[PDB]
Amino acid sequence: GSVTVPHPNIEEVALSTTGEIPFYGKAIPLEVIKGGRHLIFCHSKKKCDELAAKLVALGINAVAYYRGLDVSVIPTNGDVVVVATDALMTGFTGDFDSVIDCNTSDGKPQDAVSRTQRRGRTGRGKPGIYRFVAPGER
Repeated sequence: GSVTVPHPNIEEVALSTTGEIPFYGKAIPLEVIKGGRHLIFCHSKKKCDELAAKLVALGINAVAYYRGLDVSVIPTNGDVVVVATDALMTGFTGDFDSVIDCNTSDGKPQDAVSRTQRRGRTGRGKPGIYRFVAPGER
């Protein structure tokens, strides 16, 4: 079927029930988004609002970017984690320590290029890391 391009520069990880920020059946350990800058990919705008504001309460500076959103994400305040869907349109991304994604759009499993395009975020200068909720389909 579709063959996504490889990319060993990024380490792949499997989200698990470990952390304080509850996610799609997984618990994101702040160690993946706290301690620096991270980009979280979400499939729902309502969650981007709580997920980002919630991080501010956890101790992380988080922002949500989606259709109809205001420029708020700022990579110049210590440690900021950007949680957005396909609205950031990269441009200045790439410099992230890791990318936490749900690997499923609209509740359905993403498509081959989705991770190909989404994975391209961590690994600009060093080995990026990618943590996803679901591994794939079967």
